[PDB]
Amino acid sequence: NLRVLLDTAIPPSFCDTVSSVLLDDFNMVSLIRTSPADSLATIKQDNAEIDIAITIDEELKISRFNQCVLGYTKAFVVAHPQHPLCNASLHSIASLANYRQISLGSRSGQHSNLLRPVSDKVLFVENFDDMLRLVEAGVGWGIAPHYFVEERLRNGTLAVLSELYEPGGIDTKVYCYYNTALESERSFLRFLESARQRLRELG
Amino acid sequence: NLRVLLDTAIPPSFCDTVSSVLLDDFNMVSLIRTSPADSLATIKQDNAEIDIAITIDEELKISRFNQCVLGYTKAFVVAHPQHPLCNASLHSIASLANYRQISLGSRSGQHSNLLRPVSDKVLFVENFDDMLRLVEAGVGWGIAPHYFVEERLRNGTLAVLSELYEPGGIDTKVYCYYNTALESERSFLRFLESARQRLRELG
Repeated sequence: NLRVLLDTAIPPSFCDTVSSVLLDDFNMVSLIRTSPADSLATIKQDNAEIDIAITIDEELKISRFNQCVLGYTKAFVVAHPQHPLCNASLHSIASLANYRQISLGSRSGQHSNLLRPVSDKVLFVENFDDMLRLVEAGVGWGIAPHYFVEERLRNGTLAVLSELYEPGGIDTKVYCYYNTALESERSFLRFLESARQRLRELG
Repeated sequence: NLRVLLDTAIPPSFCDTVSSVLLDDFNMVSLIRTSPADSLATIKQDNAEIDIAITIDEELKISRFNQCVLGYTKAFVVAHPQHPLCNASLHSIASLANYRQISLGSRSGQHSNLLRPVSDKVLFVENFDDMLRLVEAGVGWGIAPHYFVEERLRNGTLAVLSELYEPGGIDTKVYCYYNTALESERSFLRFLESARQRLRELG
């Protein structure tokens, strides 16, 4: 009934929050997961009937939907600890556009500026697990959500190459594309203000 | 000698910081101001010889420059207190793309997705002062940096229409496009880490 989509860069905390809050005013809620490189294509397929989509991907105006922001999440470009581009860093951040990158692929073979790769050439994968399996072998470097790569980082399996580009991790807004019918529904504003208020408790 | 460009959305605090820190390792520093809708075009004109550019505008790869992020700044969509789209808000955020907008114009008549207007039609101006003079008359709504519009807000001259889109103000990364020669110059990394460290003291 209420069909909500949540991309894969959305940390499970952010998902738990969304879900629990929907659960206040909603009676049937379906929670679809998706790659961030297919979220926006998916909601566009009218037959998919997505009422709400929670994604890091950005596009100006989608047809039937409006956009706002729920919060912020972080991501790191990572690599194998003995990747050439480790440590040595100033010039290295430029050299990413040479070294090979493991990118998230889309069914529409298409990519926003936000998720377009930064280097030719690239190896595409469908999901973060496959990104990092590769990236753990030395096969490329990737961009990955904080949570997907926290553990591995502490355990020294992976290094971060992103600190000079943006110390602390790469920030990105988490967006809510919501079917326009929902604008001016009390349940939806309740969810919005609720989920939001709570996502500030995380940080 | 060191020619640094700073757009007009960069709060004067952020500028003071940049300037003072450059002043540590630099002996001649020229500080050029620019609209955020001309920063990137300007650095591209090879004859302008901009070594560093501090701007909110985003572009993937400029030719001779690299990109990183220095911090974050905030902006609000504002209007006259009795603008139609005041108060009443859920549906209203959608209706911006109808109501008339006062946008920042570019010499190249061209605009990034970041600064493209969101509604046809629009009135262009060259600068924030002219934006708000207009917007204070009821002539349109605009998007404006926090600092440019703080005072007016407290004084009730202007209302914010942006809170449901993103509570607290609209976040945007402040970017440093820096001539590639500067990568691996000690003075430049000193500045980077310095300016950066200090911009966290603001918030």
